[PDB]
Formats: sequence, C-alpha cells, structure tokens
Amino acid sequence: HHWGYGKHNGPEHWHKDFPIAKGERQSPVDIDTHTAKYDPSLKPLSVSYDQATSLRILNNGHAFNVEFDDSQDKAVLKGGPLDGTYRLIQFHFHWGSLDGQGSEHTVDKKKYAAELHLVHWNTKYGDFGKAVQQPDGLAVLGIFLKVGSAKPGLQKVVDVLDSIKTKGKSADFTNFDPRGLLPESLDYWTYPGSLTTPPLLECVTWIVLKEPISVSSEQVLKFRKLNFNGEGEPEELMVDNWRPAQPLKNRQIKASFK
Ligand SMILES: NCCc1ccc(S(N)(=O)=O)cc1
Ligand SMILES: [Zn+2]
Repeated sequence: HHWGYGKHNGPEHWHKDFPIAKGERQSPVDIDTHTAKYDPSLKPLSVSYDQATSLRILNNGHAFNVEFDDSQDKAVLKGGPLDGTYRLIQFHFHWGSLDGQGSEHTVDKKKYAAELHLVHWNTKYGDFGKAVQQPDGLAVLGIFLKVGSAKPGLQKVVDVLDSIKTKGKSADFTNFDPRGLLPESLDYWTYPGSLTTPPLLECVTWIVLKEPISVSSEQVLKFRKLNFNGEGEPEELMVDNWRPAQPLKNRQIKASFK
C-alpha cells in the first residue's frame, strides 16, 4: 500500500509487505544468453492483435498503462511456450533516469533504456483476478527499448503523456494499434516468473523478445517527464521504475532460436 521505487519504499523493502518477493520464481532475471538453451519443443509464437481495442491510458503512480477491452478475444497471444489463449489486458513500460538503465530484464547483464510489457491473461480462468491465483495465469511479452531512431508507432503514446502527468490521471486512448510497438523478429527467451511489482505474484510465463525496438531520445525524455506524485504534490519524476534482476533459483531460460 505504500511501495514504490525510492530508497525508503523501493524493491529492497517490498518483502516486508509482500514476502513472496524472496520467492522461488521472481522476476525479472538476467538472461545469460550462453546458458539459455534452444528448445525445439517451442511452437511458433502467435501475436494476434488485429482486432485490439484500446480504451484508455492511466498514470497509476508507478507507470502508465494503456488499457484494452478484454471482454472478448480481440487481441491474443498464443503459441510459443503457451497452452491455450491469453488475452491482452494492458501494456506499460519501465524506464530509467538515463539511457544506461531502465529495463527490468537484462541480457548478459546489459540494461536497456526501457522495457515494454504487454500483459495477457489465460482465458481458461475467466478473469484476470482468477488468473493471478494460477501458476499459468498470465503471459507477459517483454520488449526492450534502446535509444536511436524514433519508433513511429510509439509517438501517439508519447503525445498523450502531457495529459496524464500525475498519479490517478487518465485519458481516452482509443484506436491505438499495439502492432506498431513490435520489432521485426519474434525470436524470444522464455521462463516462468512473477509480476515485477507488488503483489509480485508467481503466475507469469515471461516471453522476452531478443530484438529491441529503437526509440528516440526525445521519446524517452517524454517518459521521464511523468510524475509519480499526484496533482499539486511536490514533483517526483517518474524515472527508474524498474525492479532489478532477481535470483534465477531452480529455473531454466529457454530460447526459441539458435
Ligand atoms: N495488479 C497487478 C498488475 C501487474 C501487471 C503486470 C505487471 S509486470 N510489470 O510484471 O508486467 C505487474 C503488475
Ligand atoms: Zn511491467
């Protein structure tokens, strides 16, 4: 109820209210590329976002979420390591104060400038709340961001952030196409993990794409102008809203590519 990313409420403190923080399948993790094993058992990943229906964008004090209508299979993730159908509910990002940090997952200890999370729930459990009681309840598609050329499909998101500067603000965000945030390649790593924020629930099949997307310096600078605080409160820029890598423990990361 008062967690955050500060010195006094950040990741090193979460375990006191959320003891699963020290659990057996916490996220994110470092992806050691040389230890990940190619798995021929993985089937192709299927990202089916053609009928995605975005609704709203919300600053929740921790990040911003672009929310989707998940009342029907309009945008789903299937295939790869997944059994069944996972419905897109929201996406959000984690990012840094500087371009050398911001991602949650790391690749051979490399931190990217940011990381996109497309969050999906397993339709066999009927709603998100029931899905987060299940060890295969969620699938999060993670995409790294590096700073270079602008990402045209991100600009509509960047352009609305001025209207949701502070915690609790929302704005209409209809007709946004999340396909414009994907890299060319769907080559991925996958492992079983958790939500990376409280409540840190161990329900997630992580699918982390190998290929980063490029965003421009100007695009990420606009992320960094958001606020963690509410309207009228002293300004605390929304930066460094990432959890560091957690112990891998008894897990293997699988690669979909050689
Ligand atoms: N109410 C739980 C919401 C929640 C959804 C997704 C994530 S993440 N960063 O693991 O994609 C964290 C929390
Ligand atoms: Zn996230």
